[PDB]
Amino acid sequence: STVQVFTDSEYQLPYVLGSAHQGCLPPFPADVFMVPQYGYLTLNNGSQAVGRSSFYCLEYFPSQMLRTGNNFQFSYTFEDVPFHSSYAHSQSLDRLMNPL
Amino acid sequence: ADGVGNSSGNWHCDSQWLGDRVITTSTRTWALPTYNNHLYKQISSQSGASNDNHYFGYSTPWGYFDFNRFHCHFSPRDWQRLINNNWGFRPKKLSFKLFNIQVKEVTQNDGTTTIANNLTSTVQVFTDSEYQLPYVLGSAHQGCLPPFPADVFMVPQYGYLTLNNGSQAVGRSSFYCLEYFPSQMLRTGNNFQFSYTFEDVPFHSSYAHSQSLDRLMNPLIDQYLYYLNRTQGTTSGTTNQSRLLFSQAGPQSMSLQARNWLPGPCYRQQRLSKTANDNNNSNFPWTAASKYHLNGRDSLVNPGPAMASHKDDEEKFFPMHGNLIFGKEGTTASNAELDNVMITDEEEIRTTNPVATEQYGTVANNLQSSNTAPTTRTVNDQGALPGMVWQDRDVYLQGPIWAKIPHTDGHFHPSPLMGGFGLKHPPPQIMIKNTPVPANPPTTFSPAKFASFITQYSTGQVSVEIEWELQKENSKRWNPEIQYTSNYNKSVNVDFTVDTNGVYSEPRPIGTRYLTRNL
Amino acid sequence: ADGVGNSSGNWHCDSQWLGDRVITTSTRTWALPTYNNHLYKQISSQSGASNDNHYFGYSTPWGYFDFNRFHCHFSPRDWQRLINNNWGFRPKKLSFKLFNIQVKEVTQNDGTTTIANNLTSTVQVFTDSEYQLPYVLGSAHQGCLPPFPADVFMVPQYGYLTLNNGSQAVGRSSFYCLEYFPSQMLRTGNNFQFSYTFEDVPFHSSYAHSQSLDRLMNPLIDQYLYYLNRTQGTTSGTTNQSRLLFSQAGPQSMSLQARNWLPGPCYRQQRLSKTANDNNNSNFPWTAASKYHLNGRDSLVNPGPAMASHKDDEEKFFPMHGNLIFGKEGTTASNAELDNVMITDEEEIRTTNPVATEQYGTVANNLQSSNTAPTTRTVNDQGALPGMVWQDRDVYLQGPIWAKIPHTDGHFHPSPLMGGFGLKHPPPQIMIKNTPVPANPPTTFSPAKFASFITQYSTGQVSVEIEWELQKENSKRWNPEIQYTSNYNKSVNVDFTVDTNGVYSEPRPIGTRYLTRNL
Amino acid sequence: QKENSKRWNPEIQYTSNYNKSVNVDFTVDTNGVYSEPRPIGTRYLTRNL
Amino acid sequence: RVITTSTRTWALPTYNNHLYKQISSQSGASNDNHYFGYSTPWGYFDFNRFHCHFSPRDWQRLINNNWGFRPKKLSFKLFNIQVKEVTQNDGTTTIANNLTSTVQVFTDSEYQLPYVLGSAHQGCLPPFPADVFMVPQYGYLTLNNGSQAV
Amino acid sequence: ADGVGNSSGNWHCDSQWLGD
Repeated sequence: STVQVFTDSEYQLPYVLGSAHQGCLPPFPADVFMVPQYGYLTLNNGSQAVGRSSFYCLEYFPSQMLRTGNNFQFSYTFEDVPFHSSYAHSQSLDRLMNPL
Repeated sequence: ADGVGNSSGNWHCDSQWLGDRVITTSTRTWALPTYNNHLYKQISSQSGASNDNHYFGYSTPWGYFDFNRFHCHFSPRDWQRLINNNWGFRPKKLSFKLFNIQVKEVTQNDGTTTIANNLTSTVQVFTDSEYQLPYVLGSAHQGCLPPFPADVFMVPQYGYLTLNNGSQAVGRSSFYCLEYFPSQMLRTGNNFQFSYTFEDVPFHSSYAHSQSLDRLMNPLIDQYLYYLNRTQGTTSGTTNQSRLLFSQAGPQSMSLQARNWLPGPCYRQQRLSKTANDNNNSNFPWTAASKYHLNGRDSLVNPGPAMASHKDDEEKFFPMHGNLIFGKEGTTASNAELDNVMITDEEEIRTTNPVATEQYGTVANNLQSSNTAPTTRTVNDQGALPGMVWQDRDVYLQGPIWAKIPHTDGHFHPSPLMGGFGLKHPPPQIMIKNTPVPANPPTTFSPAKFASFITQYSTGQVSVEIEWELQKENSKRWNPEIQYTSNYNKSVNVDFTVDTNGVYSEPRPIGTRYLTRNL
Repeated sequence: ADGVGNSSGNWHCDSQWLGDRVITTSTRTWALPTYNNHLYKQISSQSGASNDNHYFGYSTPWGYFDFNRFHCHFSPRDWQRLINNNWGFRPKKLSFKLFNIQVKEVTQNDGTTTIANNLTSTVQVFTDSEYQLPYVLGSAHQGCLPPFPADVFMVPQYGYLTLNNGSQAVGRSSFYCLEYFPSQMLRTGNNFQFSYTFEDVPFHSSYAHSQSLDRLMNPLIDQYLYYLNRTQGTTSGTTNQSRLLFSQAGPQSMSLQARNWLPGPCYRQQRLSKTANDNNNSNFPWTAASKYHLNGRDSLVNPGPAMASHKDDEEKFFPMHGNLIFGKEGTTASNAELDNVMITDEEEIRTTNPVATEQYGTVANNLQSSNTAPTTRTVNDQGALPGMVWQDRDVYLQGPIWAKIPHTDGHFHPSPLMGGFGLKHPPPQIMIKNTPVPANPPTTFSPAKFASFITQYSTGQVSVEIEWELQKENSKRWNPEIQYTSNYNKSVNVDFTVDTNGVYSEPRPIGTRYLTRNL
Repeated sequence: QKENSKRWNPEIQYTSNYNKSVNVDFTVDTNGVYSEPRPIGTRYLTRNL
Repeated sequence: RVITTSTRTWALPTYNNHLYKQISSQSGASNDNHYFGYSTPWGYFDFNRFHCHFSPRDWQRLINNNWGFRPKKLSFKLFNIQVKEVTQNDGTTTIANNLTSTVQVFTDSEYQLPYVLGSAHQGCLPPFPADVFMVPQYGYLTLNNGSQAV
Repeated sequence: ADGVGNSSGNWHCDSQWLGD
């Protein structure tokens, strides 16, 4: 039996990460975890849909099929992003002058 | 050529749009049982069946792979994109791959069933590239790569027919054993590849006509050729006596001009209103249907010649057995209702092809004179005359792609009457089969036929890829054009998607002819 | 590219006869007004017109140049020379030139009118080489380069039709703006050139047949194939009982032989005697005429298939709407007399093509037996059968030269039914127009459409040149042949010349088929 | 900028109504006056946020 | 990329009798509808509308297959220029050629004159190529303290 | 690309602190 795996490098499927959902690599390395299920939303007019709504079939993507013995690799480079400010301020906006 | 833990091939699918061609590839999962218990079986029609529904042939233990439908290759978005920007297209190249093959044994000891792996079992596969076995594709049969990539499908069984004199056979009949062909045997780890090139074929006309045969002239300038317009006398006192008079046809008398061409050939069919109560109250089909008979047995022309469905402002009448009818999702195959089917319309060819319900015209059939007045006759069946120009039947996202032109001495227009491209050497039929694995033999030798095999089936992945050439449109029309769109109105579910139960459906037929051209 | 006092191009005319080809060139003077006041106008048929005489389209401010007639290129002496020595011909190359262009302004202040030069005004001209605008040539319209070189002619106005549902239009209809094309603007001093090459086309058969289909055998030797010639008994006492008897067909029973080919397809038409009193006393045309209808509206087959006008020794009957009818000089275009027109005869094809007034033959239509005698039916409409051989319609000095084969999926015999050579890419349409010159604008800006132009027209010289290939005759006939000649008898005026009032006339039609060949 | 969308079902697009009409859209009338019947916007294809 | 080109015919009268005229709002107008500026004898060319460049078929083709677009390059040409003199002696009018008369044209490439385009004004190259159009007159506004100037 | 009795990849975990 095979297993299918693929990465959406062109950002065509809806991005459901970054919504504070459950199911990332447990904090303790010894814990065995469960792969969450995928799903997405689209435009809706009430409980129904509209013609502008989209349907995505994930079998319609080039994917790699791998058996026991094969493995999958992936590499990625982040783009330029500002440093996160891991510090507090020793001064204040309203008190930024000479006290003398 | 690998082991049991290495996968052969991958899942590709998707499609690529290049400058002048499009490469459409699709992968599916298939299952395959054993057919006829590894036996070739003779099949005759029946004892006491209808004369027309008679047949003799054989059924084999072999499956075959079918992908002769546009929806088994394209997708609704891809189809809409193709038809909304192109004046034509045709196939160029073909690639086929079978991989990730598993043979699974089945055991039954009680109400329950157990399935296990069988790594040493092979599978036979071969392609009839020399076109020696009968070609059963192109007959609008079931079982091609389901339109939705996620669907797992079943390999249909193979069978063929031969000459028959009633329910029996004749010495001229042929028997083909498919084990009598060089075939490739492959286990879990091996895979099968195949490549093919289509031959030259005319582009399919994916456009309508902005002009008409009968209106192809200048609406401002008279003709310089005279035509007889009156037989009586125009002057006073001669209105009751014969006198030939000739006029010139202009924009007003636009129906009496001279012309170069004639509309396509006709083969009249009966008409039906989409409203049940407006039709005759009888079971007229097969008793009032345009049918042709050969070798003493009848047959029905379902598609028939490419002819317009209805006139202008009709939108309610369709010919009986004159256009393709598709089924909606979850529809019974026997005696379905009118609202549960999908009747295709071929009105786009009203400009060139004659309407199917009406006639070709009238022809004089006597020698008029002083004593006898002229008499004409309506003609409903028309052959081919010089100067005839016509258009072919449109193809649809769910319709057939190609067919095999019969190897005969004569052809008139080898374009299939059901659909698209006719090919002398079409894509060959790939046949696949499970080799029989004997059960424990008797300890003492017996010459009897071995008829105790191990029950098992097979599954795998099949990839197809077709490269298609495209013809771009360069029209000088000023105003916008008509194109395919999705309705923006609110709906419970969107078109060409899955419902809450995960069943894929196709709501309407889609035809290619949307852009326009001048005659 | 010159000034106002330098002439562009010269007056060439004349023709050159080379070994295997003839170059025919002709120059004329043309005038051009402004059409529709520089406006595109929608044109619908009418409110309450006949259903068949319905049409929707547009009329533009553009003119176009027509030279699609033999008399607009050849001359009577050249035509007679061509047809009296050649077995065929076809076009090879084309050259077109516009020069000596003047734009003249017109002023009206009273009953008198004044015309002045306008050196700064341009003229637009362009050729539709990509065949995107509707092709209105080849519809036997008026306005090609008059047969006499000294005549000054007028550029016809351009207009086109589109799909119509009654008098209205449909969304599939197209609108073409001719200002939306790259066009060349030229003043007094500039000139326009154009060259074109015809595609491969069959030679036109400028000959008759010295043999016949039904008489193509040896008049001295019997056939070795037997044919049923008697069903009763020849011997005494058996003349009243059935007995099949077979004979061999020889020179005597020459109508019962075996043959290889059949006459061309037929489409019967009514017959008319040239004597008025011999015809029926009714207004039968359009009610007893062979007509074809499409999209629910009728239309008349004026030329129809190429079929012989009459039998031998008839010389008095012609089919209704079965041959081209030309007009004599100074003849009314509405209800002209029989003696004021010129009916062409196509008897030369009696050998191969069936006569138009009569039928194709008879076919058995029942199963004869002892109880029921055999019955046959006459067939007046015949399609295409294997082994059919026919001949095309002749062309005339005043007839059309070519036509545009419609861009469709199917064709049977693309030879136009009205005339000569059918071309997928015919000579493109050259369109010419006068640019609008505004009158004095208002001092205060106004966004309203500018509808106050200066009235003016244009004039110039147009040269055309076609190189034609010729097929020479090499016949083994001993006795002389039939050829075209001028009658030597005394006459007030000679044929194909000008009268005392300087009006050029054509007395009779001239056909190409004068030499002979064996089938 | 070309579109490369993974949407399965078809999309909404601009079209001309096929129904019969006295005059077609974006053309001249019998008096030779050009008219524009409706506004046309560019946004017809779709994308994910 | 797509290259869209269009040609039109234009007419041009004389504005303000070759005079620069000061224009104030009015005496007694609304406070909000106040303005001070000048009107010149100069025309200007406007093509700042899509229908003055594209066509319905081209527009539909562009919007049905693309996720975006933007302008890249521009070319502009004026030619076939005729200056015509007008004479009035009665109810009738006569128009004649004037070959020696010139026409002035210039482009404000340094952006020094006020920019009046982009205000949804009338007078760009009519949507139909066959239409002949009229060059609008130029004028501009400046600071005003009521109906007066500063 | 291996058989059924050969492991792909190993268990790495841990972290490395470099200069920057």
